[PDB]
Amino acid sequence: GGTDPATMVNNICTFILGPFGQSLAVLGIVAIGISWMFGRASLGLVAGVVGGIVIMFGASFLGKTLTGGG
Amino acid sequence: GGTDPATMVNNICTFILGPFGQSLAVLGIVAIGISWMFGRASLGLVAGVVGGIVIMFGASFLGKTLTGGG
Amino acid sequence: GGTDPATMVNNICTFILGPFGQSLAVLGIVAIGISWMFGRASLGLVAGVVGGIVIMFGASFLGKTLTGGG
Amino acid sequence: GGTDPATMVNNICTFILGPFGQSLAVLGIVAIGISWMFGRASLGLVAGVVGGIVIMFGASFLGKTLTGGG
Amino acid sequence: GGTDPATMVNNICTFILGPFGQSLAVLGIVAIGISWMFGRASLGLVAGVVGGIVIMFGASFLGKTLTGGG
Amino acid sequence: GGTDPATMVNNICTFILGPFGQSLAVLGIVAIGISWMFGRASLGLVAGVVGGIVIMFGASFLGKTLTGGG
Amino acid sequence: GGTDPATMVNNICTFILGPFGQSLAVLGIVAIGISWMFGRASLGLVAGVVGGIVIMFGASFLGKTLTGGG
Amino acid sequence: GGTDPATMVNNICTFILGPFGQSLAVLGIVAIGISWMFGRASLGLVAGVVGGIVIMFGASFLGKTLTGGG
Amino acid sequence: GGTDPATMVNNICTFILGPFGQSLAVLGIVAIGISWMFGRASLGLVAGVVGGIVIMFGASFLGKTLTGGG
Amino acid sequence: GGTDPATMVNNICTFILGPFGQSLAVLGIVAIGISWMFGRASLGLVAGVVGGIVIMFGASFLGKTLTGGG
Amino acid sequence: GGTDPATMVNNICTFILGPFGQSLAVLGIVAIGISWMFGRASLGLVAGVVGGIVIMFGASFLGKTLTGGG
Amino acid sequence: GGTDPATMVNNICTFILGPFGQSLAVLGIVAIGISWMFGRASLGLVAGVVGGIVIMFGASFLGKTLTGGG
Amino acid sequence: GGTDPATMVNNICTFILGPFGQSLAVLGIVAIGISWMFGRASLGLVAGVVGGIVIMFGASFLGKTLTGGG
Amino acid sequence: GGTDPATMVNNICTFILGPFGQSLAVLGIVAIGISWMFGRASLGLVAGVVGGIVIMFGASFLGKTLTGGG
Amino acid sequence: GGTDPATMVNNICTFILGPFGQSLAVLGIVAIGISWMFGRASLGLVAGVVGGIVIMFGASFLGKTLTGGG
Amino acid sequence: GGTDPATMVNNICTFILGPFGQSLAVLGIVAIGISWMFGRASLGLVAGVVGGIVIMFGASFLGKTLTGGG
Amino acid sequence: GGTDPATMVNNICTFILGPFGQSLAVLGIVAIGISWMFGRASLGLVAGVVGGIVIMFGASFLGKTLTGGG
Amino acid sequence: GGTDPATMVNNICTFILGPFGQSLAVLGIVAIGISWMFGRASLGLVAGVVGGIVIMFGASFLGKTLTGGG
Amino acid sequence: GGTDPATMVNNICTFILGPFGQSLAVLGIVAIGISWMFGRASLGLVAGVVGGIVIMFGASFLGKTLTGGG
Amino acid sequence: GGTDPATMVNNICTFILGPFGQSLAVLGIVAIGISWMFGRASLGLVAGVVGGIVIMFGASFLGKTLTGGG
Ligand SMILES: CCCCC/C=C/C/C=C\CCCCCCCC(=O)O[C@H](COC(=O)CCCCCCCCCCCCCCC)COP(=O)([O-])OCC[N+](C)(C)C
Ligand SMILES: CCCCC/C=C/C/C=C\CCCCCCCC(=O)O[C@H](COC(=O)CCCCCCCCCCCCCCC)COP(=O)([O-])OCC[N+](C)(C)C
Ligand SMILES: CCCCC/C=C/C/C=C\CCCCCCCC(=O)O[C@H](COC(=O)CCCCCCCCCCCCCCC)COP(=O)([O-])OCC[N+](C)(C)C
Ligand SMILES: CCCCC/C=C/C/C=C\CCCCCCCC(=O)O[C@H](COC(=O)CCCCCCCCCCCCCCC)COP(=O)([O-])OCC[N+](C)(C)C
Ligand SMILES: CCCCC/C=C/C/C=C\CCCCCCCC(=O)O[C@H](COC(=O)CCCCCCCCCCCCCCC)COP(=O)([O-])OCC[N+](C)(C)C
Ligand SMILES: CCCCC/C=C/C/C=C\CCCCCCCC(=O)O[C@H](COC(=O)CCCCCCCCCCCCCCC)COP(=O)([O-])OCC[N+](C)(C)C
Ligand SMILES: CCCCC/C=C/C/C=C\CCCCCCCC(=O)O[C@H](COC(=O)CCCCCCCCCCCCCCC)COP(=O)([O-])OCC[N+](C)(C)C
Ligand SMILES: CCCCC/C=C/C/C=C\CCCCCCCC(=O)O[C@H](COC(=O)CCCCCCCCCCCCCCC)COP(=O)([O-])OCC[N+](C)(C)C
Ligand SMILES: CCCCC/C=C/C/C=C\CCCCCCCC(=O)O[C@H](COC(=O)CCCCCCCCCCCCCCC)COP(=O)([O-])OCC[N+](C)(C)C
Ligand SMILES: CCCCC/C=C/C/C=C\CCCCCCCC(=O)O[C@H](COC(=O)CCCCCCCCCCCCCCC)COP(=O)([O-])OCC[N+](C)(C)C
Ligand SMILES: CCCCC/C=C/C/C=C\CCCCCCCC(=O)O[C@H](COC(=O)CCCCCCCCCCCCCCC)COP(=O)([O-])OCC[N+](C)(C)C
Ligand SMILES: CCCCC/C=C/C/C=C\CCCCCCCC(=O)O[C@H](COC(=O)CCCCCCCCCCCCCCC)COP(=O)([O-])OCC[N+](C)(C)C
Repeated sequence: GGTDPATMVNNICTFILGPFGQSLAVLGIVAIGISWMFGRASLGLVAGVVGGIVIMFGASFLGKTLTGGG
Repeated sequence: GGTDPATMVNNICTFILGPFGQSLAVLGIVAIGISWMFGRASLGLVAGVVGGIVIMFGASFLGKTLTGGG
Repeated sequence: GGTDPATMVNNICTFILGPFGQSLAVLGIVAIGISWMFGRASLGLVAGVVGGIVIMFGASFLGKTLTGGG
Repeated sequence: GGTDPATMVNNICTFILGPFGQSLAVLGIVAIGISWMFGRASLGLVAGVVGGIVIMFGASFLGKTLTGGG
Repeated sequence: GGTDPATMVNNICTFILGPFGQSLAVLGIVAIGISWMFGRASLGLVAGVVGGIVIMFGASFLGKTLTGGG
Repeated sequence: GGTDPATMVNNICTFILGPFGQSLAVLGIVAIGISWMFGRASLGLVAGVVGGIVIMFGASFLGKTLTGGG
Repeated sequence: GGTDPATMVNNICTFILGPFGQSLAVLGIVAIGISWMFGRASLGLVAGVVGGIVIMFGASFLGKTLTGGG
Repeated sequence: GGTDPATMVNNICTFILGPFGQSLAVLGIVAIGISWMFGRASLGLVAGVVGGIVIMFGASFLGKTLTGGG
Repeated sequence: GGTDPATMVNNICTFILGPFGQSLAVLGIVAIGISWMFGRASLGLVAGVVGGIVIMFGASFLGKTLTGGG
Repeated sequence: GGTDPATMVNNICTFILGPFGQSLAVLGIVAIGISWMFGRASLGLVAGVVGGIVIMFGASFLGKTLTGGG
Repeated sequence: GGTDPATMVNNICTFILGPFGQSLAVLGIVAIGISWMFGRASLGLVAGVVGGIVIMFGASFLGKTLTGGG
Repeated sequence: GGTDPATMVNNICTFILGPFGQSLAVLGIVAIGISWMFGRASLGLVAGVVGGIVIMFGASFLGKTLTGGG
Repeated sequence: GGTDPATMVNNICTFILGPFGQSLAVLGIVAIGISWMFGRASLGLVAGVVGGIVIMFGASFLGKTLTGGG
Repeated sequence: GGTDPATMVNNICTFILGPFGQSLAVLGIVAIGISWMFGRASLGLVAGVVGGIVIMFGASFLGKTLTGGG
Repeated sequence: GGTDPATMVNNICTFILGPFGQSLAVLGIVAIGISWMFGRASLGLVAGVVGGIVIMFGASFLGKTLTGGG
Repeated sequence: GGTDPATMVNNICTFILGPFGQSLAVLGIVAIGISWMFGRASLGLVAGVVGGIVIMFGASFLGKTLTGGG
Repeated sequence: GGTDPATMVNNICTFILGPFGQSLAVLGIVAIGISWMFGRASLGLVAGVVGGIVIMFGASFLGKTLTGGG
Repeated sequence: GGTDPATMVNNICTFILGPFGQSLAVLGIVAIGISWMFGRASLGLVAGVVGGIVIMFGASFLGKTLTGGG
Repeated sequence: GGTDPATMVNNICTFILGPFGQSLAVLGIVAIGISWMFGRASLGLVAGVVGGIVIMFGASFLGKTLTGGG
Repeated sequence: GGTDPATMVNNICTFILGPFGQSLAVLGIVAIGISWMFGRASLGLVAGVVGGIVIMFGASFLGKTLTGGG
């Protein structure tokens, strides 16, 4: 029948971390610039968004390190 | 006839904690990065997801310790 | 003819609390880790599942204490 | 007379996991987008529907692994 | 008799993603503007609704990528 | 019988973005002036309400641009 | 049955910008004089309250200019 | 059906960084001049708003540098 | 026998939107004043109740516009 | 004898989607306004009722599209 | 049998806006004085409570103006 | 023999809406006060119980209006 | 046989509003003091409990006023 | 049964504005003297507390003037 | 059988306002001292806890005054 | 033959409200303490269980008061 | 046959309040320390868990006091 | 079973005001010295921490004086 | 069958307070250092986390002291 | 199955305090230099960030000292 479940979860990871994910990064950075004007600028806001991109992209390396193999 | 029920429940554990489970870990980590941007960053959110992977993977060791044998 | 009913109910208890039951414990723990990610983490969920294993395994001791003999 | 029952149950599996099943997948994904707007967005809702497609499609591989042969 | 079930599920997908779906998108965007006034403005609310339209429209591409064929 | 669903959703959009919507805009602006007195004046409050009117009115153009056609 | 919703929202605007609104203006000005004594006098406080009256009264003209018609 | 999700997120980026974004820049600069009068002038306020425009515009270059490709 | 069902549903609409409905409006407004004291005052609470009266009264006009005739 | 069953089911459809159905629409809208006051206002409640009228009225067009002929 | 529902809702309005309501007003004013001491004094707190009494008492006039008759 | 069925159903209505019904009203109101303490206070709970008394008492007037005669 | 139902419902009202009800009032007040310490103090909490006692005790007067007789 | 709700709310007002309220006034004044030493002395702090006593005591006169009768 | 419910609710009041309640008072005061250090000191925090003890202890007198008898 | 049915129902009441019932009370109280930890603490949970013991024990007095004799 | 039901309910109470209950207390305290880190520290959380142990252990004394004998 | 709740709350008070509390006092004083350097020195900071120790230690005397007995 | 429930709850306590718990302590301390940079430094944050480790580790001593034996 | 939970928490500590942590230190120091210009320079800001690095790095030594072993 259909492909094994191991392949499908790989397709989601490839799609998320592909061209779609890269265009999500620029949208998050834009929200920082829009928020600093018409509001208040702080180090906590910029650190949170940039930290999110670091965790999101390259999450495969984080998963391998935490699990210990793969 | 079919194999004994003790073997079948072992197959589920091997499948869950195999390559399928490892690709589930990276999807959970990705959701952390996506959530920190376009939202709010907190220590509770990251601790819950990372704690979930610790409980999920290596649950055999937790079961043996709690039961006391095996 | 067949064995007395007292022996048969002992066989069910031995089978449930044998290797089959131990592999059921690790499946319950896995469901905790899967649920904490892709969702919400709470103390009620972990307490209920761990409390279930405590009641399930060693139910013979609970039955003897409640009845008062055996 | 008619074909053996082993063949008929194969026809149902082929029909479900054929073009009919693929068009069911896109309807489930559409319900996610419709639900996020005019309502609330959560990780539990998207995880449940996507997890359903993973279980539904490729269920033959899950059945073979659980049974242990085929 | 009637048409095969594969055709009917295609008609639902075409109707949902046709002119009816496009007019649903503008209603979701209107609810964002109405909610920001007479209330509170946040990045989470706008991200959820816009993310919903992305998932809803073009769900056929998401289904093909996840399944792996079609 | 009744008109097709494509027409009904158009009637809601016309009614919302008609004379009713224009009188909603002046009510949102009034709430800014009432809030600045008997309280605190900030750039975040005025930006949120004015941004809401921009998103609400002309949401058809935003929907067409995001979808890519219509 | 009842009057159309377009008429009701007009009644709120007329009531707010009528005699009730004019007596709200004098209360806001009084709070400036009370605050300057028993406290500190600054240009920011007076500018915010007077700016609020300018936005509140005549909000119909601001709405027409922003929307572009009416 | 509809276009792939990779195209839609590109349309948002083009719209934000297009003529709409440029007119947002002049509104942020105007708020600096309005704030310096009827208030206090400081280097922190001007630096925050100008820094916001730098982050907002050209966020694609920042995303490419951080990710490392594209 | 009895009157046709078309007449009965008209009687309910006339009764609801008659003197009984008008006295329901003043009770809803009273709950706003009682809630602002002994609690917290917000724009969301007042907007929801006033919006409810607008939808409730004059619902015949909303029904005619949505349906497209009558 | 009596008329053919094809005619009777047409009479039910005409009666439901006639003047009786139109007066049912205004009763559903009234319940929205009554519910927003003396309670909580949400986008899910209004979307469900308005979506119901869209499905109910013009169900003939939905049936023709799904079936594929008529 | 009992009196018509139009009379009962009038009795609630008379009771609320009678001697019971007047003694509720003095309790709300007392909470302002108690809160200013043992705490912080602000214009927002006093404006909210006094605004609540204005909305609560005389809600009949507000209902008549909004509805447009009675 | 016995009295006609029209008389018996009148006796039930008189008994329910007599002294027995009035003492039922005070029991329903008491449950509101008991529930607000040792729990949570909300407008939905009080509105439901008070609305129930309005429907219960004076149901004869509601029946006459709906039927259209009597 | 037994007493009429009108007498029994009077006995419940007398018992609830007797010495038993008065001792319930002091328990509700105690919960306010216990909650303010080891937690947060707010005007909403005290108003809800005190309002509950007002509704509970003297509910006979509220029932008579609403019904209009007795 | 119990006394009417109009009497109970009078008892709260008498208790608050009785000997209990007078001893609350001296505690508020003491906090001014304690705060001026071991800290900073300002006209805003003393004005707020003394203004609170003026609003708290004699709130009945303020309520009568605002309402317009009683 | 058992004692009347009037006696049981008296036992709870005696137990709460007995030696157990007095030792609860000292625990609440301790939390004030622990909170002032390792944090911030304010008049609102101390007033809330001390006010809680006043309401908790001697709640019988408050209940008698509010009810009007006992 | 056997004893009259009036005696048997007395034996059940004596047994339930005897030593067996008293040991049931302590089990209900234990469930409160177990539930507050590993979960959430609320006033509704404790009030329900304690209210249950009040109704259960001393139900003879409640039955006599309601019936009016015995 | 078996022992009387009065003895069995005593065995449950002894088992719960024995060594098993004492080890449950330390698990509840551990959850406080784990929750304060990787999250937020508050007085409500610690008070609820410690209050639970007080109610759980020594529930026999609470049952005797409430019942009035034993 | 376990000890009465009056004893347990005494154990907490003894533990807090024992050797553990004395070592908490020196940690609070250390934070004053660390804060004066690498920062600003003020009389408000030292007064708050020293006042906290006075309230914390000897809280039993404060509780006895406030309650009036023990 | 399985071991008694008293042994299992001991295994959880040993595992939590073993090498796993010690490595949890260093993760909590790391979060303090990460939070002070890219944000704000305060005494409340460090006190809460360090206080959590004190409660978590050595919870057996706290349980013994509170219970009074073991 | 997977590795024991003791190993996974070690991997997180090694990763955080590895090359990733060292590059986090230089980013925190950069924020000090950027903040001193375009703003105000103070000893509190530099002390907080440098103190954060001291706590973050070498947190294993702090954990061992506090716990007392390992
Ligand atoms: C599986 C391996 C995963 C590895 C994850 C590695 C993370 C290291 C990353 C990045 C550096 C920058 C990113 C965050 C910076 C936050 C600054 C900030 O400021 O936010 C902090 C949040 O504190 C953090 O989150 C810092 C914690 C970083 C990770 C903690 C240690 C590693 C994970 C251990 C947790 C549980 C272990 C599992 C147990 C079995 C709050 O401050 P705020 O004012 O912004 O609050 C915003 C609230 N409003 C909007 C209302 C103002
Ligand atoms: C069979 C052996 C099983 C062993 C399990 C071992 C677990 C130790 C693990 C990990 C460290 C990090 C993982 C969780 C961190 C939570 C932080 C947080 O923050 O979440 C806490 C939850 O509190 C916890 O869960 C911490 C408890 C950890 C385990 C408790 C003791 C061991 C189990 C005893 C229970 C019953 C015993 C059986 C009785 C017979 C809530 O805070 P929140 O703001 O996130 O709420 C989120 C809610 N929103 C989204 C609305 C904001
Ligand atoms: C489908 C196409 C849709 C296009 C939408 C275009 C929007 C651009 C518009 C406008 C300029 C002004 C309007 C908002 C200004 C906010 C200033 C402020 O201050 O609010 C900010 C909120 O941050 C924003 O929302 C700015 C974000 C603007 C849009 C973000 C990028 C575009 C959308 C991407 C999101 C997801 C993409 C989809 C992923 C597949 C918070 O600050 P606050 O202090 O007011 O917090 C108030 C809280 N209290 C009341 C407690 C203090
Ligand atoms: C709706 C119509 C309202 C009409 C209001 C008319 C006002 C004219 C009045 C009075 C003459 C004396 C009263 C103030 C004298 C201040 C002297 C002083 O010295 O204070 C000045 C404050 O500057 C002023 O406020 C003067 C401005 C007067 C009004 C400005 C123009 C009219 C309003 C335009 C604002 C926005 C327009 C709306 C935009 C749409 C600061 O100096 P300082 O050393 O005392 O700072 C004290 C700080 N420590 C304590 C730390 C040392
Ligand atoms: C049916 C006819 C009804 C007519 C109602 C007329 C109202 C005019 C009244 C009064 C003047 C003073 C009373 C409120 C003053 C607020 C000041 C304040 O400060 O509160 C503002 C709230 O903003 C307001 O509510 C002002 C809005 C006034 C009415 C708005 C326009 C009329 C209604 C349109 C809404 C929807 C229309 C229907 C659509 C179909 C927030 O500031 P905060 O710092 O206190 O936040 C407190 C939060 N903490 C405690 C955490 C700090
Ligand atoms: C058949 C024709 C029907 C026409 C209906 C027309 C409605 C326009 C009306 C009014 C202006 C003011 C009334 C609501 C203001 C809400 C402000 C607020 O604040 O509430 C918003 C709710 O968002 C809204 O509902 C705004 C949406 C307005 C209508 C949306 C577009 C039209 C209908 C499309 C839906 C589906 C289409 C059918 C698909 C086939 C939430 O914010 P919250 O903080 O109050 O949450 C309260 C929660 N707590 C209590 C916990 C804090
Ligand atoms: C129903 C009838 C009610 C009648 C109420 C009558 C009030 C007149 C009373 C008193 C004279 C002294 C008492 C307050 C003095 C404040 C000085 C101060 O300094 O505080 C001012 C607050 O501004 C005021 O509140 C003055 C306003 C006085 C009343 C306003 C006009 C009457 C009410 C209209 C409001 C809405 C109308 C209803 C709309 C339908 C702030 O300055 P701050 O530095 O202390 O800020 C402290 C903040 N930290 C601690 C961080 C530094
Ligand atoms: C048959 C005659 C019955 C007469 C009943 C008379 C009642 C007047 C009484 C009392 C003054 C104080 C008592 C409540 C104060 C609430 C303050 C508060 O704060 O609670 C408000 C609730 O809003 C109210 O309930 C005020 C409404 C008062 C009555 C409304 C008008 C009369 C009844 C009309 C309803 C339907 C009519 C029938 C239609 C046919 C919510 O705010 P919260 O933050 O506490 O939410 C707590 C939620 N957490 C815990 C999560 C934070
Ligand atoms: C049950 C019996 C309890 C007895 C309690 C006895 C207390 C007397 C004690 C001590 C002398 C020194 C300790 C505090 C010194 C504060 C100096 C300071 O400066 O702090 C004051 C705070 O004002 C106080 O708290 C002084 C009040 C002292 C007690 C008040 C009267 C007794 C209690 C009555 C309250 C309610 C009664 C119950 C009603 C039924 C604020 O100034 P700040 O610049 O530090 O603000 C810091 C804010 N930042 C960090 C942003 C700069
Ligand atoms: C049969 C005899 C039984 C005797 C029971 C004796 C109890 C006294 C005990 C202890 C002191 C500390 C323990 C609880 C402290 C709560 C603090 C807190 O904070 O929790 C309060 C809960 O309010 C309480 O439960 C205090 C009530 C204490 C007992 C009430 C009076 C006695 C019983 C009368 C009830 C019915 C009588 C029967 C009628 C016939 C809520 O606040 P939260 O922010 O934590 O909400 C948490 C919600 N989240 C997680 C979302 C933030
Ligand atoms: C488990 C073992 C852990 C050991 C931790 C050891 C820490 C010693 C370290 C370092 C020297 C420099 C680092 C901080 C310097 C702060 C200077 C500053 O200025 O900040 C101080 C903060 O006061 C501190 O935090 C100093 C306290 C240092 C530790 C306290 C004693 C040890 C821990 C005891 C706490 C609880 C014990 C557990 C109870 C069971 C505030 O002043 P600010 O103007 O910057 O406020 C900034 C606010 N704005 C941005 C608005 C202006
Ligand atoms: C990780 C290694 C980091 C190494 C950092 C090395 C720094 C040495 C650098 C530079 C020489 C010139 C740069 C600053 C000159 C300030 C002159 C001035 O005047 O400003 C001083 C500020 O006092 C300083 O900041 C001097 C301190 C320099 C460093 C302190 C010792 C090293 C770090 C120890 C701190 C905590 C240790 C960690 C604990 C575990 C204030 O005076 P102001 O009138 O300008 O106030 C301006 C206010 N208005 C605008 C209102 C007038």
